[PDB]
Amino acid sequence: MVSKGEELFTGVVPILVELDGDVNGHKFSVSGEGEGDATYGKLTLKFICTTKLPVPWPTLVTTFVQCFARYPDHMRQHDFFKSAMPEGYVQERTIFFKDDGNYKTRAEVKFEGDTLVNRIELKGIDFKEDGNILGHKLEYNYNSHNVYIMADKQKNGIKVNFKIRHNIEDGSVQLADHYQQNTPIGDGPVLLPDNHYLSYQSALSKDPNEKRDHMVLLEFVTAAGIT
Repeated sequence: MVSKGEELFTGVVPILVELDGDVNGHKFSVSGEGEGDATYGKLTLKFICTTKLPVPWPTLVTTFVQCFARYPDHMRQHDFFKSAMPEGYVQERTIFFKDDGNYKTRAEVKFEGDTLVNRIELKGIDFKEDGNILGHKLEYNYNSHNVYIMADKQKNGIKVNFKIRHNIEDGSVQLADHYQQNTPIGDGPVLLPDNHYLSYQSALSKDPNEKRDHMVLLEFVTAAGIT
């Protein structure tokens, strides 16, 4: 049978993203809009700096709706994210930039009418003024990564971890270690998964007609690791 959360994702769903950030006291806000098509694991989003970013756009990609991952039919019982909808879930991360600062993020992801909303607060501390982040030394591109998911029964949620490699302009790599937890907002049951991963690929681009600081993101996400 089709779960109620799952039914909410059978078509193209409009997405709204809102982020308030403060990194080493540099405050900024970003809004994003686009659509997600979970059947194909496809996200298309454009973000605009509303209130220039103090950090490189690529460092925000992971923060900027895992309910849009394509879960293969045979892994349907392991899709925590959709099972929490529409009431939603709270996602939390700490992102450790190697030899630099850290982001702590908290997002509430839920439906408001037909729109899937990702509302985020981000706090960055301990960054080096001359480092790859505040010094803007990261290339505008993105590698493919796997994201590893496991149940946290005691918390009625999941724990997730993965390592992002950001290409630096000198050919090197800035590592960003991600630690994540998700908890349902509702009091109802959710699907607690067996260990598995999401395979991501991402492409960053610019809108040639857009004069505001912005980022266009195309992302494909597919669950795997259970056969």
